[PDB]
Amino acid sequence: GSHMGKKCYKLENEKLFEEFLELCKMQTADHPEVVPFLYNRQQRAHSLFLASAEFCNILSRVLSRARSRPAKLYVYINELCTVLKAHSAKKKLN
Repeated sequence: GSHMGKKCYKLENEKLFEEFLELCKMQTADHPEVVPFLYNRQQRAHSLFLASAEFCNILSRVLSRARSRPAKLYVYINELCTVLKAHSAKKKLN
């Protein structure tokens, strides 16, 4: 369209996602599937949302938390996944 309504953070969110994703590849050796699951979630999420402030909010939250709590990374991974489950563009249920 023209504007979502607030500032957009597409590049930031993309990056933040990668920042978190790469991070996951570093701490989720037990769950290398988590990145694909993350990627999937994000990829299948709403591009508007991925470019929206909310994802920035969510992302900035989890990344910052994840670096402090790489044990809670799954919390954050699961969060973002839930987030992406929540704000998917063309979902189904999953």
